[PDB]
Amino acid sequence: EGRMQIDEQPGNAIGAAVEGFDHATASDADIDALKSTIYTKKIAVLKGQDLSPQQFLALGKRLGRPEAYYEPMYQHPEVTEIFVSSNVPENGKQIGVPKTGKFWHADYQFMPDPFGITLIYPQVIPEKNRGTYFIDMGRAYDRLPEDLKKEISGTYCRHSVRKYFKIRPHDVYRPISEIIEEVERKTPAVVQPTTFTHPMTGETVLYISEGFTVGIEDQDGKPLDEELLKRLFDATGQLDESFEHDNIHLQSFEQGDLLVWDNRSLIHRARHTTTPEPTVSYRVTVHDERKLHDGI
Ligand SMILES: C[C@H](CC(=O)O)NCC(=O)O
Ligand SMILES: [Cl-]
Ligand SMILES: [Fe+2]
Repeated sequence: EGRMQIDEQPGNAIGAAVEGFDHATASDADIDALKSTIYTKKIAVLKGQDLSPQQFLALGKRLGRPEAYYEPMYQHPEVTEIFVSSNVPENGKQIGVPKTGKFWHADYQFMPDPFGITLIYPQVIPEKNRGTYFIDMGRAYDRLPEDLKKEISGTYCRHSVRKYFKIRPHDVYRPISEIIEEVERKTPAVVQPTTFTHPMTGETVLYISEGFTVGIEDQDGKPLDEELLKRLFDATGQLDESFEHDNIHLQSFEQGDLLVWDNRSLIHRARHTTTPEPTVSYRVTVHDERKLHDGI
Protein backbone atom coordinates (compact mmCIF):
# COMPACT_ATOMS: atom_id res chain seq x y z
CA GLU A 1 0.00 0.00 0.00
CA GLY A 2 0.95 3.67 -0.24
CA ARG A 3 1.24 4.04 -4.02
CA MET A 4 -2.29 4.92 -5.15
CA GLN A 5 -2.62 8.38 -6.73
CA ILE A 6 -5.94 10.13 -7.38
CA ASP A 7 -6.07 12.85 -10.06
CA GLU A 8 -9.39 14.70 -9.74
CA GLN A 9 -10.75 16.70 -12.65
CA PRO A 10 -10.43 20.43 -11.93
CA GLY A 11 -13.15 22.18 -9.98
CA ASN A 12 -16.72 21.04 -10.56
CA ALA A 13 -15.85 18.88 -13.59
CA ILE A 14 -17.00 15.28 -13.21
CA GLY A 15 -14.56 12.44 -12.77
CA ALA A 16 -11.15 11.40 -11.50
CA ALA A 17 -8.38 9.07 -12.64
CA VAL A 18 -6.84 6.66 -10.12
CA GLU A 19 -3.38 5.24 -10.80
CA GLY A 20 -1.48 2.63 -8.82
CA PHE A 21 -4.56 0.99 -7.28
CA ASP A 22 -4.06 -2.65 -6.28
CA HIS A 23 -7.19 -4.01 -4.59
CA ALA A 24 -5.22 -6.81 -2.91
CA THR A 25 -2.81 -4.48 -1.09
CA ALA A 26 -4.60 -1.11 -0.84
CA SER A 27 -4.63 0.30 2.69
CA ASP A 28 -7.75 1.20 4.64
CA ALA A 29 -6.88 4.86 4.01
CA ASP A 30 -6.56 4.11 0.27
CA ILE A 31 -10.10 2.71 0.22
CA ASP A 32 -11.40 5.64 2.27
CA ALA A 33 -9.88 8.11 -0.21
CA LEU A 34 -11.25 6.20 -3.19
CA LYS A 35 -14.74 6.14 -1.67
CA SER A 36 -14.53 9.87 -0.92
CA THR A 37 -13.57 10.43 -4.57
CA ILE A 38 -16.53 8.38 -5.82
CA TYR A 39 -19.02 10.39 -3.77
CA THR A 40 -17.50 13.76 -4.64
CA LYS A 41 -16.22 13.35 -8.22
CA LYS A 42 -19.00 10.81 -9.04
CA ILE A 43 -16.90 8.66 -11.42
CA ALA A 44 -13.52 7.20 -10.44
CA VAL A 45 -11.60 5.60 -13.32
CA LEU A 46 -9.18 2.96 -12.03
CA LYS A 47 -6.29 2.76 -14.50
CA GLY A 48 -4.30 -0.29 -15.55
CA GLN A 49 -6.56 -2.98 -14.08
CA ASP A 50 -5.77 -6.48 -15.40
CA LEU A 51 -8.19 -8.67 -13.48
CA SER A 52 -9.83 -12.03 -13.84
CA PRO A 53 -13.60 -12.14 -13.15
CA GLN A 54 -12.75 -13.50 -9.72
CA GLN A 55 -10.29 -10.66 -9.07
CA PHE A 56 -12.83 -8.09 -10.27
CA LEU A 57 -15.28 -9.37 -7.66
CA ALA A 58 -12.48 -9.19 -5.05
CA LEU A 59 -11.95 -5.53 -5.95
CA GLY A 60 -15.66 -4.82 -5.53
CA LYS A 61 -15.60 -6.51 -2.11
CA ARG A 62 -13.02 -3.91 -1.00
CA LEU A 63 -15.63 -1.20 -1.60
CA GLY A 64 -18.83 -2.81 -0.32
CA ARG A 65 -21.15 -5.81 -0.25
CA PRO A 66 -21.84 -7.18 -3.76
CA GLU A 67 -25.40 -7.97 -4.79
CA ALA A 68 -26.07 -10.27 -7.75
CA TYR A 69 -28.65 -9.27 -10.34
CA TYR A 70 -32.08 -10.73 -9.56
CA GLU A 71 -32.52 -12.20 -13.09
CA PRO A 72 -29.84 -14.88 -13.56
CA MET A 73 -29.63 -14.83 -17.36
CA TYR A 74 -27.44 -11.73 -16.83
CA GLN A 75 -24.98 -13.54 -14.57
CA HIS A 76 -21.43 -14.52 -15.48
CA PRO A 77 -21.11 -18.33 -15.81
CA GLU A 78 -18.43 -18.57 -13.11
CA VAL A 79 -19.22 -15.57 -10.87
CA THR A 80 -22.93 -15.15 -10.00
CA GLU A 81 -22.26 -11.63 -8.68
CA ILE A 82 -21.02 -10.33 -12.07
CA PHE A 83 -23.68 -8.89 -14.41
CA VAL A 84 -22.63 -9.33 -18.05
CA SER A 85 -23.61 -7.01 -20.89
CA SER A 86 -22.38 -8.74 -24.05
CA ASN A 87 -23.09 -9.08 -27.76
CA VAL A 88 -20.05 -11.24 -28.57
CA PRO A 89 -20.93 -14.97 -28.62
CA GLU A 90 -18.56 -17.34 -26.80
CA ASN A 91 -18.41 -20.78 -28.43
CA GLY A 92 -21.53 -19.59 -30.25
CA LYS A 93 -23.34 -19.09 -26.92
CA GLN A 94 -24.88 -15.89 -25.58
CA ILE A 95 -23.14 -14.84 -22.35
CA GLY A 96 -25.09 -12.35 -20.30
CA VAL A 97 -27.57 -10.16 -22.18
CA PRO A 98 -27.02 -8.04 -25.32
CA LYS A 99 -27.54 -4.29 -25.65
CA THR A 100 -28.41 -3.60 -22.02
CA GLY A 101 -29.11 -0.14 -20.66
CA LYS A 102 -30.26 1.64 -23.85
CA PHE A 103 -32.30 4.07 -21.73
CA TRP A 104 -31.59 6.57 -18.95
CA HIS A 105 -31.55 4.84 -15.57
CA ALA A 106 -29.98 4.45 -12.20
CA ASP A 107 -29.15 0.83 -11.44
CA TYR A 108 -31.77 -1.03 -9.35
CA GLN A 109 -33.90 2.14 -9.22
CA PHE A 110 -36.94 -0.18 -9.62
CA MET A 111 -35.96 -2.13 -6.48
CA PRO A 112 -36.80 -1.23 -2.86
CA ASP A 113 -33.16 -1.24 -1.62
CA PRO A 114 -30.77 -0.01 -4.34
CA PHE A 115 -27.01 -0.28 -3.89
CA GLY A 116 -24.93 2.88 -3.76
CA ILE A 117 -21.94 1.97 -5.99
CA THR A 118 -21.70 0.54 -9.51
CA LEU A 119 -18.45 -0.87 -10.93
CA ILE A 120 -18.00 -1.47 -14.67
CA TYR A 121 -15.00 -3.36 -16.08
CA PRO A 122 -15.09 -3.10 -19.91
CA GLN A 123 -13.84 -6.28 -21.61
CA VAL A 124 -14.43 -5.49 -25.30
CA ILE A 125 -14.35 -1.77 -26.11
CA PRO A 126 -15.54 -0.29 -29.44
CA GLU A 127 -12.82 1.56 -31.30
CA LYS A 128 -15.16 4.41 -32.28
CA ASN A 129 -18.52 4.23 -30.48
CA ARG A 130 -17.16 3.68 -26.97
CA GLY A 131 -18.18 5.13 -23.63
CA THR A 132 -21.22 5.56 -21.41
CA TYR A 133 -23.37 8.67 -21.00
CA PHE A 134 -24.01 10.13 -17.53
CA ILE A 135 -26.09 12.86 -15.91
CA ASP A 136 -25.39 14.00 -12.34
CA MET A 137 -28.91 14.34 -10.96
CA GLY A 138 -27.77 16.35 -7.95
CA ARG A 139 -26.25 18.95 -10.23
CA ALA A 140 -29.31 18.57 -12.47
CA TYR A 141 -31.56 19.27 -9.49
CA ASP A 142 -29.56 22.42 -8.68
CA ARG A 143 -29.94 23.70 -12.26
CA LEU A 144 -33.73 23.31 -12.36
CA PRO A 145 -35.78 26.52 -12.38
CA GLU A 146 -36.72 27.50 -8.84
CA ASP A 147 -40.42 26.99 -9.52
CA LEU A 148 -39.77 23.46 -10.80
CA LYS A 149 -37.88 22.68 -7.58
CA LYS A 150 -40.96 23.95 -5.77
CA GLU A 151 -43.35 21.85 -7.84
CA ILE A 152 -41.58 18.58 -6.92
CA SER A 153 -41.06 19.55 -3.27
CA GLY A 154 -42.87 16.99 -1.13
CA THR A 155 -43.71 14.68 -4.05
CA TYR A 156 -42.97 10.96 -4.46
CA CYS A 157 -42.11 8.95 -7.57
CA ARG A 158 -43.01 5.42 -8.62
CA HIS A 159 -40.32 3.32 -10.31
CA SER A 160 -40.80 0.07 -12.22
CA VAL A 161 -38.87 -2.21 -14.56
CA ARG A 162 -42.07 -2.88 -16.51
CA LYS A 163 -40.94 -1.10 -19.70
CA TYR A 164 -37.45 -2.54 -20.02
CA PHE A 165 -37.75 -6.03 -18.53
CA LYS A 166 -36.00 -8.23 -21.09
CA ILE A 167 -37.65 -11.39 -22.43
CA ARG A 168 -35.89 -14.51 -21.17
CA PRO A 169 -35.23 -17.77 -23.05
CA HIS A 170 -37.86 -19.57 -20.96
CA ASP A 171 -40.52 -16.93 -21.76
CA VAL A 172 -40.92 -18.24 -25.33
CA TYR A 173 -44.50 -19.37 -26.15
CA ARG A 174 -45.90 -17.67 -23.00
CA PRO A 175 -48.72 -15.15 -23.45
CA ILE A 176 -47.41 -11.66 -22.91
CA SER A 177 -50.08 -10.78 -20.30
CA GLU A 178 -48.74 -13.61 -18.10
CA ILE A 179 -45.23 -12.13 -18.22
CA ILE A 180 -46.55 -8.61 -17.57
CA GLU A 181 -48.41 -9.87 -14.49
CA GLU A 182 -45.37 -11.84 -13.30
CA VAL A 183 -43.20 -8.70 -13.46
CA GLU A 184 -45.72 -6.77 -11.35
CA ARG A 185 -45.64 -9.57 -8.75
CA LYS A 186 -41.90 -10.25 -8.77
CA THR A 187 -40.78 -6.60 -8.90
CA PRO A 188 -43.73 -4.42 -7.88
CA ALA A 189 -43.36 -0.71 -8.49
CA VAL A 190 -41.51 1.03 -5.66
CA VAL A 191 -42.27 4.47 -4.21
CA GLN A 192 -39.43 6.82 -3.31
CA PRO A 193 -39.29 10.51 -2.42
CA THR A 194 -38.78 12.41 -5.67
CA THR A 195 -35.73 14.08 -4.10
CA PHE A 196 -33.58 12.76 -1.28
CA THR A 197 -30.49 13.87 0.63
CA HIS A 198 -27.27 12.07 -0.34
CA PRO A 199 -26.05 10.39 2.89
CA MET A 200 -22.39 10.97 2.03
CA THR A 201 -22.41 14.50 0.59
CA GLY A 202 -25.64 16.14 1.75
CA GLU A 203 -26.60 17.03 -1.84
CA THR A 204 -30.24 17.03 -2.88
CA VAL A 205 -30.61 14.37 -5.61
CA LEU A 206 -33.48 14.33 -8.12
CA TYR A 207 -34.00 10.54 -8.19
CA ILE A 208 -35.85 9.96 -11.48
CA SER A 209 -35.00 8.43 -14.82
CA GLU A 210 -36.80 8.14 -18.13
CA GLY A 211 -36.23 4.38 -18.13
CA PHE A 212 -37.68 3.41 -14.76
CA THR A 213 -39.74 6.33 -13.37
CA VAL A 214 -43.35 5.67 -14.35
CA GLY A 215 -45.35 8.00 -12.12
CA ILE A 216 -45.25 10.97 -9.78
CA GLU A 217 -47.58 11.53 -6.81
CA ASP A 218 -48.27 14.47 -4.54
CA GLN A 219 -47.44 14.75 -0.84
CA ASP A 220 -50.66 12.84 -0.04
CA GLY A 221 -50.04 9.94 -2.43
CA LYS A 222 -52.47 11.13 -5.12
CA PRO A 223 -51.14 10.55 -8.67
CA LEU A 224 -50.06 13.70 -10.51
CA ASP A 225 -50.28 14.23 -14.26
CA GLU A 226 -47.23 12.62 -15.85
CA GLU A 227 -46.57 15.78 -17.84
CA LEU A 228 -44.63 16.84 -14.72
CA LEU A 229 -42.29 13.88 -15.26
CA LYS A 230 -41.96 14.80 -18.93
CA ARG A 231 -41.02 18.36 -17.98
CA LEU A 232 -38.44 17.07 -15.48
CA PHE A 233 -37.02 14.63 -18.05
CA ASP A 234 -36.84 17.53 -20.52
CA ALA A 235 -35.20 20.00 -18.13
CA THR A 236 -32.56 17.53 -16.97
CA GLY A 237 -31.48 16.48 -20.46
CA GLN A 238 -33.04 13.00 -20.61
CA LEU A 239 -35.14 13.63 -23.75
CA ASP A 240 -32.26 14.87 -25.94
CA GLU A 241 -31.53 12.06 -28.41
CA SER A 242 -28.62 14.13 -29.76
CA PHE A 243 -26.88 13.89 -26.34
CA GLU A 244 -25.75 17.52 -26.61
CA HIS A 245 -27.57 18.85 -23.50
CA ASP A 246 -25.30 20.66 -21.05
CA ASN A 247 -26.03 18.12 -18.28
CA ILE A 248 -24.79 15.13 -20.32
CA HIS A 249 -21.28 13.76 -19.79
CA LEU A 250 -19.80 11.14 -22.14
CA GLN A 251 -17.40 8.97 -20.13
CA SER A 252 -14.91 7.22 -22.37
CA PHE A 253 -12.32 4.62 -21.37
CA GLU A 254 -9.43 2.52 -22.66
CA GLN A 255 -8.37 -1.08 -22.09
CA GLY A 256 -7.61 -1.66 -18.41
CA ASP A 257 -9.89 1.13 -17.20
CA LEU A 258 -12.45 0.21 -14.55
CA LEU A 259 -15.25 2.67 -13.80
CA VAL A 260 -16.58 3.05 -10.26
CA TRP A 261 -19.43 5.48 -9.85
CA ASP A 262 -22.02 7.00 -7.52
CA ASN A 263 -25.29 5.14 -8.19
CA ARG A 264 -27.18 7.57 -5.92
CA SER A 265 -26.27 10.75 -7.82
CA LEU A 266 -25.87 9.51 -11.40
CA ILE A 267 -28.13 8.20 -14.10
CA HIS A 268 -26.51 6.65 -17.15
CA ARG A 269 -27.28 5.29 -20.61
CA ALA A 270 -25.55 3.29 -23.33
CA ARG A 271 -24.79 5.02 -26.62
CA HIS A 272 -26.91 4.65 -29.74
CA THR A 273 -25.95 1.68 -31.91
CA THR A 274 -24.54 3.93 -34.61
CA THR A 275 -21.81 1.37 -35.44
CA PRO A 276 -21.77 -2.45 -35.45
CA GLU A 277 -18.89 -2.48 -32.97
CA PRO A 278 -19.49 -4.91 -30.09
CA THR A 279 -19.46 -4.19 -26.38
CA VAL A 280 -18.72 -6.58 -23.54
CA SER A 281 -18.64 -5.31 -19.98
CA TYR A 282 -18.63 -6.95 -16.56
CA ARG A 283 -20.52 -5.26 -13.73
CA VAL A 284 -20.31 -5.58 -9.95
CA THR A 285 -22.76 -3.62 -7.80
CA VAL A 286 -22.09 -3.09 -4.09
CA HIS A 287 -23.87 -1.75 -1.03
CA ASP A 288 -21.76 0.67 0.99
CA GLU A 289 -22.17 1.70 4.64
CA ARG A 290 -25.45 3.60 4.16
CA LYS A 291 -28.74 2.85 2.48
CA LEU A 292 -29.49 4.71 -0.74
CA HIS A 293 -31.17 7.40 1.37
CA ASP A 294 -32.14 7.55 5.01
CA GLY A 295 -35.80 6.79 4.33
CA ILE A 296 -35.09 3.26 3.08
C1 LIG B 1 -33.29 -3.54 -16.94
C2 LIG B 1 -31.82 -3.31 -16.64
C3 LIG B 1 -31.00 -4.37 -17.38
C4 LIG B 1 -31.10 -4.31 -18.89
O1 LIG B 1 -30.85 -3.13 -19.39
O2 LIG B 1 -31.36 -5.28 -19.58
N1 LIG B 1 -31.56 -3.38 -15.18
C5 LIG B 1 -30.19 -2.96 -14.77
C6 LIG B 1 -30.11 -2.48 -13.34
O3 LIG B 1 -31.18 -1.87 -12.92
O4 LIG B 1 -29.13 -2.64 -12.65
CL1 LIG C 1 -24.60 8.03 -29.19
FE1 LIG D 1 -26.99 0.40 -15.76
